Amino acid sequence: PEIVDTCSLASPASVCRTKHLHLRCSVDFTRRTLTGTAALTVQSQEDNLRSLVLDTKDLTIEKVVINGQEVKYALGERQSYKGSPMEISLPIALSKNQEIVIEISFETSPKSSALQWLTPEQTSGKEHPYLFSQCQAIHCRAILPCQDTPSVKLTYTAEVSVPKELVALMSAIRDGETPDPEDPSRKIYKFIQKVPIPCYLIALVVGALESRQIGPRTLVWSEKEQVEKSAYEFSETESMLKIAEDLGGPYVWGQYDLLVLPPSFPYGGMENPCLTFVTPTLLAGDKSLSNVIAHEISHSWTGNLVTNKTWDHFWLNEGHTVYLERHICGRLFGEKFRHFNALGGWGELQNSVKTFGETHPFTKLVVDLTDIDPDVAYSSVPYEKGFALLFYLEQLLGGPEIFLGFLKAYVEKFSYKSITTDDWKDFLYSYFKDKVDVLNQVDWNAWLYSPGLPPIKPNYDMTLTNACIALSQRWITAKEDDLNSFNATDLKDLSSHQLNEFLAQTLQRAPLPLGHIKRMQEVYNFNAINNSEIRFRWLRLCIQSKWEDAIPLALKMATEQGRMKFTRPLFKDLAAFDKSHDQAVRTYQEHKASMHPVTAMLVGKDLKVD
Ligand SMILES: NCC(=O)Nc1ccc(OCc2ccccc2)cc1
Ligand SMILES: [Yb+3]
Ligand SMILES: [Zn+2]
Repeated sequence: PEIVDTCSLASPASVCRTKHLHLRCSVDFTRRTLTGTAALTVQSQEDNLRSLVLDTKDLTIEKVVINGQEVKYALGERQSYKGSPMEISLPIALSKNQEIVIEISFETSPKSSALQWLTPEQTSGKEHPYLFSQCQAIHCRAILPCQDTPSVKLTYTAEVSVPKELVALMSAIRDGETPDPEDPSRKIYKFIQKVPIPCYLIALVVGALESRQIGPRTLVWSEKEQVEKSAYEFSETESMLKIAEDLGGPYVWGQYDLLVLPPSFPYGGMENPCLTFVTPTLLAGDKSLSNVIAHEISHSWTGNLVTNKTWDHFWLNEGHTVYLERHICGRLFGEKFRHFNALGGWGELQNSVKTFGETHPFTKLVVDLTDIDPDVAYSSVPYEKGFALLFYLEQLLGGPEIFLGFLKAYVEKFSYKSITTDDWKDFLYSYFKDKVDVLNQVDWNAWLYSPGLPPIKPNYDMTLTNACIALSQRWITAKEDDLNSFNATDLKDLSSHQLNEFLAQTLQRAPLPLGHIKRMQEVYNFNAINNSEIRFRWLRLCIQSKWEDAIPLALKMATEQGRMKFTRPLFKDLAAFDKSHDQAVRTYQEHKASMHPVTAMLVGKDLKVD
């Protein structure tokens, strides 16, 4: 009854398991390489184990040492996005449960899909270079040889040599700094991660970083020019951590720091333990995009403690995290607000299913990533279809207080483990044993394994959404002689969240007539809003409605930041608009080399370029 991770070429957990990584490396900005040694403490799960295989991707291996002597190893042929398997011949056959240390000397490639190297010009300060990693889902193998599967969890320690003027941070507790004895122009930063983690949660950033304390267990880190704005934007972090602890149980990770990255960071956030990474596009100036922080906080339980065993079961990570996320927002801002955000999430699920197609394999909750690059499959589906299932179960099983009881018991049960959907379902049934008749009424096969929208839509309070729908419908049904009736006062009683939902509702019916869009700018002045989510949707609405004036604005947003949620749809819209098509392609070509490697790959596919 053993499980296989079809995204990894390494030996499975049933054969051997990495227990610890000690990384010693040096960051060479001149060569854009990370060079050093990864010492893996590995425990045999088999009798008479004589070899094992590790994942690698575009790595250069110098040597492998065990027991102080070099051993034989072989790199297999590259298997596309999975990389190349590295088979290691053990000097002495191992008995079950025996542990040894394997020290591998390696160097990364400048084109490592895990890394983005930034020139000084690409940073805020314009004087120093900058490096950051992004290992999820399967890019850790592009930094170091490892069993690159979430089915294995390990602790780690690291020593990182960097230019003395720069700072290194990792997904771990800081353990001091000293000058580098082998090069006085450099400093060594040390780190300890004492809680076992999957290797996709290993993270490294190197740059001219400064910190400010914003809570009892939270520093914000960024380049100097962003520190003050970040400190204010994320000031509710400790209050959210407090609520999360109430819902999930104790926070076991020690510190909860935030790092605000350069604009090319590909996602809204990444839940790296001890150090959440976030996009600077959260800096709206009014804390309105703070749900992303609530999301990353929640991962400290769902995802980082209870982890998906393979990426086929990613919805376990994201569905429960979004569920907890929206409860944090519900406690902060009220239950009607939780329902508003939930209903918005259904709307995002609609968009994703319509984008992929209602029969597409990636619209299933549990997917099959055999021979599929995870970055290509990545979408809102596991997030929102996952949340929808949990929200549906909440309402079926007696309400939020009852289901939050399940959530906390679930985290407790599977803490420090990696699990499948069947593990989750088995415990759901165990926990709600007295309500199995209700559980047996859900169409499990449809919810878990069928494409398309779920077989049943949950009940949503409409209170906060109603004004958004009403105004969107006024615009959509408006004829030319109705345009005069619209006025800035229309927006008087709408929050930024409601303005965003108004645009989301309207974008779902785009295009609108060009004259309507021009009137919208005339009376609402949406061009003036810097809120990234609002501006994103407004610009999409403009381009899809064929307003040439918006072309430079859309091109600017698409390139001045690199969050894929924004950059990909903007480029795709610009490509589909005949007037901007050639310029969209030219702009991608010009920027490609300086984009994040994953983002460059996906925009290229989207644009059918190269
Ligand atoms: N916030 C970073 C992040 O979520 N990145 C990431 C990158 C790739 C991933 O793909 C996983 C996957 C798993 C199932 C279905 C589609 C895609 C999942 C997550
Ligand atoms: Yb009329
Ligand atoms: Zn997440």
